[PDB]
This record gives sequence, C-alpha cells and structure tokens, in this order.
Amino acid sequence: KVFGRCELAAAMKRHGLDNYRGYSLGNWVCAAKFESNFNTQATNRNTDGSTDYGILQINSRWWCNDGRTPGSRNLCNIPCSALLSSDITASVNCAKKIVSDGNGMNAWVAWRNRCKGTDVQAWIRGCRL
Ligand SMILES: [Cl-]
Ligand SMILES: [Cl-]
Ligand code: NA
Repeated sequence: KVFGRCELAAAMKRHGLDNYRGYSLGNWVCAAKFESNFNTQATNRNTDGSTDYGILQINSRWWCNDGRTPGSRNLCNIPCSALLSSDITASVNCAKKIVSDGNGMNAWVAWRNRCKGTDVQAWIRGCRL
C-alpha cells in the first residue's frame, strides 16, 4: 500500500506513535516519507546482505527474520514479510522497540539526514487528526 501523507499521519496516530518516546507525529511521517516514500511494500538490499523492509525500512540485521541474513537477530520477533503489510501494526510495534533502545530515531538514517532539526510539523500540516 502507498499511503497518502495525511492518511499515514492518521494511521500512525491511531497506532500510538504521536509523541512516542517524545517524537512528535511529524517525525514519524517524515521518516516514512524518506525511508519508503510511504510504500509499505518497499524493500532494499544492503551491501552486507541484510534487507530493509516496509514503510520504515526496518533492517533484518537486527529486527526481523528473513532467513537470509546470516548471523542476524530478530529482536521484534517477526518475519520481515510482516513489515510489508497494508496494516502498519507490525512496523509500528517494531519501530516502537527500535526507538526505545537508546539511540532514538537516529536509528533511521533518512530521519537523521533529512528530518532531524527540520520543521517536521509541516508533514502533518492540515491533516485531520
Ligand atoms: Cl537469517
Ligand atoms: Cl530520544
Ligand atoms: Na534477522
């Protein structure tokens, strides 16, 4: 599924990300925009052989099982495929674990490089929330 901007902001709010670990809703929408262009089916192979999955590009190196990332962990206790669903539950629940683990949203490279320090409220501007 390719979410619209305000559509995703509303879904993310319903799924409990607004101000989760102190990160306002616009931080999460901005992260999704630059990680996946709001496409739940986005996958990208990293040069180490791990793959990033879903709207927040969660990496099989640590967070999910795809059966083809030797030596990796599955800290969210899910198949990576769960992260590709139209239903954002598994991505959201895993992201909540990630953002809680010490480094905050810096875990998302696109967030650090393209969202951090910017006017992230523009991403939810005008949305019915
Ligand atoms: Cl694996
Ligand atoms: Cl933080
Ligand atoms: Na893994």
